[PDB]
Amino acid sequence: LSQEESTLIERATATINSIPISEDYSVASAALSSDGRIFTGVNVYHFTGGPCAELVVLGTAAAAAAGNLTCIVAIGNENRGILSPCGKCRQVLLDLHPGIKAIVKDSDGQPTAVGIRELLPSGYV
Amino acid sequence: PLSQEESTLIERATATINSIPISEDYSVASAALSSDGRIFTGVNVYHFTGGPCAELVVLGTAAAAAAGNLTCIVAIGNENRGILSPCGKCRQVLLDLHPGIKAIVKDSDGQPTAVGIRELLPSGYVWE
Amino acid sequence: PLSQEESTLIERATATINSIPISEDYSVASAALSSDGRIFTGVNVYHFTGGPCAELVVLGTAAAAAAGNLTCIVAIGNENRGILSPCGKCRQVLLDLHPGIKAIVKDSDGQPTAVGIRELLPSGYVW
Amino acid sequence: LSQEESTLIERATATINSIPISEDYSVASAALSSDGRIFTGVNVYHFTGGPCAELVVLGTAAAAAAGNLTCIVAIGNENRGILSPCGKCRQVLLDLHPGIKAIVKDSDGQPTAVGIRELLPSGY
Ligand SMILES: C[As](C)(=O)[O-]
Ligand SMILES: C[As](C)(=O)[O-]
Ligand SMILES: C[As](C)(=O)[O-]
Ligand SMILES: C[As](C)(=O)[O-]
Ligand SMILES: [Cl-]
Ligand SMILES: [Zn+2]
Ligand SMILES: [Zn+2]
Ligand SMILES: [Zn+2]
Ligand SMILES: [Zn+2]
Repeated sequence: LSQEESTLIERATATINSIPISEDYSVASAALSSDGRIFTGVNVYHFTGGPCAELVVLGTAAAAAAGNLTCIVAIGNENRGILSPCGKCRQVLLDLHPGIKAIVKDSDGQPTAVGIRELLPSGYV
Repeated sequence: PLSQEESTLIERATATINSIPISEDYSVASAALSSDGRIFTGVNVYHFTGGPCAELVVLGTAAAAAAGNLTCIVAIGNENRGILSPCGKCRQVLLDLHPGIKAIVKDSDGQPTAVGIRELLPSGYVWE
Repeated sequence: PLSQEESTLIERATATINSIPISEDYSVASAALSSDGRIFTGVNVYHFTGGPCAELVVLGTAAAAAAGNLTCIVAIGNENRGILSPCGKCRQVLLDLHPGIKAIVKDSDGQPTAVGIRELLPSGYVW
Repeated sequence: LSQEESTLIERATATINSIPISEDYSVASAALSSDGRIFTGVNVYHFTGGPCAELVVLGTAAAAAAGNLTCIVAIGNENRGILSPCGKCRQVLLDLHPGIKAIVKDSDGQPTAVGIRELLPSGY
């Protein structure tokens, strides 16, 4: 991982570890913008489709007029570490920030940043 | 009429949606008040898979800050649409996660008014 | 009191959920009535990404049958939970796609009653 | 594809072509259960997360106590043909029917059945 990738992991980790343990708010995300800012958020769990942390990040970035996001990561509570984006988040990320990379674990459990398109092969169009 | 703090929510959400490019994806801003005095903002993320409304982005932003219970929320539309009542999905999430919250809606006169979330979902479904 | 058709909806949704294995993923059934008199049923698909409630599965089932306008809907929970009021998300989709629809809910005395969808979303969201 | 798989495409195509053209009801899906039954459905578009056709199929199959679904396909209206499942559907399919395959188009535009895990690499 690059310096900025490690930094996103640290920011997301600090975010989730800094709030009370909760079944409603259990994952944090951090993303980097092309204009030199970092946005965080936590999920809102709900059966009607409450947003993942990544989507909260996207809305937070949009509220700040941070156009292009270039890298994103999700970190689970209780020291779970890096979580790969769920399929819903992958679709929203592909559609709204097609240039973005997401930090996921490789087969060795080692963090790596992968282009969003690679996380949705034979993508829906 | 509205309390001072309630008016501040309308101001803040109006500033937010007037501070971002006009967009079909990012078209509504929201602001909520915590019992701790802080205000949290958010903009929606439109998507057919169920991208969050602005209110849900606010909820996640407040949660990220370990906010004290939220007491009031408002949504403000782009293109100068003004106050928008929360959609049914947002109403359900607010009822379930912040049952004490009020939402700012327009009365009969088009005048801002704070209403308990329960009033916005009569015979409310209870997520157990 | 409910019409014959409305009672039939309750019976059909109840039969549907009672007929399947108890499950955390599939835990509510719904039945709706179309203006032409047909009945469509469905069960929910629970998922954190926003899997559909039974009502929405019923909407897609009716749509697959070119059912047109739906006039009444009800949801019934598993394990003899009985009538459940539609959640806020279902209310919004129902109002938007079938504005003429009523939902069966329990009134303040616990008695089934058919209510216009608009009444279930006061000061509703309009674009 | 196998003949059972080809039938899914036929059934989903018939379903979407049988209904009035609509912006709300625009995709049909068909799935095969382990015992050979076929279940169909159409989407319900809504900004709050109305279900894709696949999820309607999942609830339809569940209503019939179908158990495991082994194959699924989505067909777009207006002769759009096979549509790869979106990321949301991929996630639900993975979680509720991990043994399932989805029919997608290959490089030559020809139908191919792919395991759901391959459609969500490094899957959550
Ligand atoms: C890694 As996730 C559950 O926030 O899509
Ligand atoms: C007023 As709304 C579309 O953010 O629920
Ligand atoms: C009564 As319901 C959880 O199907 O909206
Ligand atoms: C191919 As789709 C829009 O039903 O996931
Ligand atoms: Cl959703
Ligand atoms: Zn996600
Ligand atoms: Zn909403
Ligand atoms: Zn519902
Ligand atoms: Zn889909």
